[PDB]
Amino acid sequence: GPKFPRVKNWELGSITYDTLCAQSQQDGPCTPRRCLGSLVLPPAEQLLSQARDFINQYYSSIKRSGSQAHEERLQEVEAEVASTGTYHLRESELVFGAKQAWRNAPRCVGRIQWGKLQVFDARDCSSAQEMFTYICNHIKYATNRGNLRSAITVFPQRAPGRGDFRIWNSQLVRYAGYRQQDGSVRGDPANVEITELCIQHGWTPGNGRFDVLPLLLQAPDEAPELFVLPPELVLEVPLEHPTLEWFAALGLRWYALPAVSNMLLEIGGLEFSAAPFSGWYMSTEIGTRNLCDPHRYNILEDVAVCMDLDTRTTSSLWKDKAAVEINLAVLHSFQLAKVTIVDHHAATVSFMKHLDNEQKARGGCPADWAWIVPPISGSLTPVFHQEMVNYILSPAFRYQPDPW
Amino acid sequence: KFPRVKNWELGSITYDTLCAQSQQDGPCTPRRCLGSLVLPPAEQLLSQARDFINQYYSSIKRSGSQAHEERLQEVEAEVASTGTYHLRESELVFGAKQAWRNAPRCVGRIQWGKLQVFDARDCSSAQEMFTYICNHIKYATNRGNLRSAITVFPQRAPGRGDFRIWNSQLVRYAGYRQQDGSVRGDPANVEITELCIQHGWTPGNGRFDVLPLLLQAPDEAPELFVLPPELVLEVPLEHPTLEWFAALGLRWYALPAVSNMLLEIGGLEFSAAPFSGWYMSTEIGTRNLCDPHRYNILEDVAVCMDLDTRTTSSLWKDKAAVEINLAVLHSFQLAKVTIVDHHAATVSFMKHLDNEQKARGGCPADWAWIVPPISGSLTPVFHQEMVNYILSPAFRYQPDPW
Ligand code: HEM
Ligand code: HEM
Ligand SMILES: N=C(Nc1cccc(COC[C@@H]2C[C@H](OCc3cccc(NC(=N)c4cccs4)c3)CN2)c1)c1cccs1
Ligand SMILES: N=C(Nc1cccc(COC[C@@H]2C[C@H](OCc3cccc(NC(=N)c4cccs4)c3)CN2)c1)c1cccs1
Ligand SMILES: C[C@H](O)[C@H](O)[C@H]1CNc2nc(N)[nH]c(=O)c2N1
Ligand SMILES: C[C@H](O)[C@H](O)[C@H]1CNc2nc(N)[nH]c(=O)c2N1
Ligand SMILES: [Zn+2]
Repeated sequence: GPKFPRVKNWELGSITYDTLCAQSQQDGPCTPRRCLGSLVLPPAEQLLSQARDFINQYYSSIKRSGSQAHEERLQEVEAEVASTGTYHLRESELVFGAKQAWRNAPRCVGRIQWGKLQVFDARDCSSAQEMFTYICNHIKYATNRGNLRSAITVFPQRAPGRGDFRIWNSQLVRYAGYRQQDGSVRGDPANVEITELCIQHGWTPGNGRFDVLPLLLQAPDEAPELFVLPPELVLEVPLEHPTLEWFAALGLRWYALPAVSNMLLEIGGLEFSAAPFSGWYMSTEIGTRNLCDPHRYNILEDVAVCMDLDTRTTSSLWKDKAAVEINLAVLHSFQLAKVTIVDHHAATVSFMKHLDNEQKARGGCPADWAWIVPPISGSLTPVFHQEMVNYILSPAFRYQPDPW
Repeated sequence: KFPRVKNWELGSITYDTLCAQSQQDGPCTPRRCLGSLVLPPAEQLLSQARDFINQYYSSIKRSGSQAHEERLQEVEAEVASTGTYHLRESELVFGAKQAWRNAPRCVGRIQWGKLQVFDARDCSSAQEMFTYICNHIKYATNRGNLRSAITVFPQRAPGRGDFRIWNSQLVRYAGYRQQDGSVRGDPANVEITELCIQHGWTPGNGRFDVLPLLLQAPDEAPELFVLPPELVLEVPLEHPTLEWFAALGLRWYALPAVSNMLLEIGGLEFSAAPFSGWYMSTEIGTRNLCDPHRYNILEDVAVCMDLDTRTTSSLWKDKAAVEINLAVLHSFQLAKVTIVDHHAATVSFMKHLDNEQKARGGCPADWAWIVPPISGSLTPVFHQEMVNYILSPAFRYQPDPW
């Protein structure tokens, strides 16, 4: 056979070989001695080679590879790096790179959508106040009264000696998590640290389970500033169940727009430290992880009690039955509100289509099996039966250290 | 750098130092992770041998003793003269427990110290393999009070064929490929079914026909042996509250006994060494019954439950799966046959991880295999980082003998 990873689908019996992994310039956490794939978190001349590589990728995607426009852009990029130490992307290069970073994200099941991304160019932004305006506009555009649209807003790149643009919040929409006297948490335990930072920076805290946090925005070399989102901008969905009439009484809800704001977008060696992006939810993110993780809202026991299940024994499958109904409530409620959402069956089926598309387009697709397989009903989805090869390609979305 | 290992639910951290003991390369490199893939001289043997003998004497706290030193010399003298050696029965017993302990895909390892080892190395014919297999089954089944066991047949030797059990499990349901595309019975067993027929077996035509065994002594055609129906305990499937469920005519066997893996101890290889324990309910309820390329019963069950089958977003698949798993658990409990649910199993695996941390400084585990196939993040193992690596003694895959 070919000298490339052989990838098998065990449901269908089909085989492919990944040749794209050959284009990986960056090491992962694994070695011949041990596999670390389950771990969550495992320049000068350097810039120029990353830049040359990215420009070659751009010129391939417009089919002008080896041409005069291609050779002039390279010379232009090295001249700029030569005199300034950095360089700058053309508008169309940024748009290409941002889509390629999404397309490249091994943990993302939503990649069938990768070609459809609204790129807002905010590289002119010069204050925390203006970042706020740009973010409001992003939310308005992306939310679109419930018919959600993928979008990314790109703020100025990191630059020699000058401080970064940073959004401190991990998402544009987050519920407060208030540490209680009895050591427990009201609201979202995930958000305890950012909540306390918000208070330290002068926010007057509420005391509910679903208080929307303000934003902490940091323009270069300045302390962050606090901004409250106008509530009419933040679309939320009250949760009800289609047949269990009491589920509405629980007063649970979730926000419509997942908008990740703490990741670094790297393109051609350029680092965009503030570049929030949004799409729509897969229903298990809300119904399984957010609401049922023991370290999150942890509502499984409450719902099972309402359903009159035997919570005293594992073999009743009370957890499984409750999680299913919570997921159904999420789907039903979003549908009723006409807010875009995708169930884990439709998402994974679309992802199998994406795999095939990318096999033909590029000879493979980097994918992180543990993240792609949904957290309920894994083997009921077609991705469970699909082998996957994980590797890092650039442009990339990367984790970056918290700014405090 | 040793790997840092984090539990994301509890915020706790360990460091795996056991992986430094690994001698065998896995599928991954720095360029790319292949973790989700299902399939992969005399001084070489001598150093795996000594290393294993060192493991054994250290296990009995007798390291460096006269017994230890003279055993190293026996092994050495035997390899030098013959190019191979033989294990003492107590070493074999220790090696087989260690192979199980070391299996990264096994969620049931809290049990690893409790294994009945049948030494069948004095086996010289497929007939004799049959008798040993019958006694294993009878012992392991124990009227539903299942007991883990391994029977070890003679090791591979340079100048001859292997002893092999052709079937992948001791109990397997037939799969009959229909002229019109489909399979009757278990589609995973189409090929072994056809092999049995071709070796003279008279086939049935139901969905749950227990296959005969194809047993092979070195360099001989395999022979066919029908298991006595009374030896194969089976559990009819019914549901605690859904009465139409029993009408599905579904059933599974009590005893999961794997018979196609190679057991490697101290550089010696045992090509026939079937082993058995008990089922985790999701193996039957989720995989064997609901995989699309297995019995694929989700639609039938959803229709019986009157669910909306036209749309993914009714979560009909998730609902039928749950009830099927419940049926399995309820039916085994009612038949008084040992079974473990995925919540209990994964809780005990967390305890195992902690035991192994204290005892050995790590534990090789394969996350994709440890996390159950329904309700993943509802179990504690989902939130647990894991480090996968090959320790020896080991169970390995081997080529099919046909
Ligand atoms: C269009 C609808 C989309 C769906 C349904 C979706 C689905 C998901 C899901 C479920 C995750 C895992 C999240 C978690 O477990 O916390 C994920 C990861 C990710 N997605 Fe998407 N995605 C979508 C669009 C996007 C867009 C527009 C981008 C960026 C342009 C994006 C980039 C990412 C990245 C970078 C990750 C990985 C985050 C990490 O490693 O922590 N996706 N996607
Ligand atoms: C005592 C009760 C036991 C339980 C509940 C249990 C549970 C499991 C489960 C659920 C799997 C995954 C199986 C699959 O998806 O097909 C597995 C894998 C495995 N277990 Fe166990 N186990 C038990 C005892 C044993 C014993 C006695 C041995 C051998 C002595 C063993 C060795 C293995 C091996 C080698 C694998 C991996 C097979 C492969 O890689 O294909 N386990 N265990
Ligand atoms: N449907 C969606 N879901 C979605 C998609 C992506 C991400 C998320 C939520 O994020 C998942 C969480 C978010 C979380 O990452 C955030 C995080 C927290 C704390 C520290 C760091 N940084 C570091 N680890 C470092 C320290 C030093 C060097 S690096 C990163 C991991 N896991 C949801 C969409 C969002 C946007 C478009 S689709
Ligand atoms: N509860 C249990 N379940 C259990 C435990 C272990 C295994 C199983 C079922 O087996 C898992 C199946 C078994 C199967 O692996 C065996 C396999 C499949 C395909 C090919 C090859 N071999 C090759 N291609 C090679 C060519 C050259 C070198 S190799 C091997 C995957 N998936 C059930 C227990 C059984 C015994 C004690 S507990
Ligand atoms: C330990 C493990 O890597 C971790 O819990 C992962 C598993 N798979 C996941 N998959 C997704 N989509 N999101 C996650 O946060 C996680 N968590
Ligand atoms: C492609 C993927 O690795 C494959 O479907 C694996 C996933 N996890 C599994 N886990 C167990 N326990 N058994 C299996 O057969 C599998 N199959
Ligand atoms: Zn790996």
